[PDB]
Amino acid sequence: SKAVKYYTLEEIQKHNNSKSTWLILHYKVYDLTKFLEEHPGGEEVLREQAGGDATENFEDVGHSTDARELSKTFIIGELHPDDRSKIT
Ligand code: HEM
Repeated sequence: SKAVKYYTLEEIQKHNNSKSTWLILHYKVYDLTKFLEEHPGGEEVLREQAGGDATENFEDVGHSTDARELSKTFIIGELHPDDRSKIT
C-alpha cells in the first residue's frame, strides 16, 4: 500500500462539500472532511477553497511546522502530472 495515487483536477473539483471536501496544496491532494471542525482557522476558509488549489492561501497566513506535519493525516495522493501546469 505504498504506491502513488494520482487524481486529476477534473475529479478534484467534484469534492466540494462537507461530505467530501478536498483541496490541493503544493501538488498534493488532501481530504479535509474530518478536519473541518478541528481547524484553528475555522471551517469556512476551507470550504471556500474546496475543489481547488489553496497553496498560496496556506502559505500566505504563516502556517507553522506543526500545521505542515498535521496535514499528513489528511493526504490521499498527488495531483496528476498533466494538471500540474494548470496550477499557477
Ligand atoms: C491541510 C491543511 C491545513 C492544516 C493542517 C491547517 C492547520 C492549521 C493550524 C494548526 C493552525 C494554527 C496556526 C498554525 O499552527 O500555523 C491554522 C491556522 C489558520 N489556518 Fe490553517 N490549516 C490548513 C489549511 C488552511 C487553508 C487552506 C487556509 C486558507 C484557506 C487556512 C487558513 C488558516 C487561518 C486563517 C488560520 C488562522 C490564523 C490566525 O488567526 O492566527 N488553513 N491552520
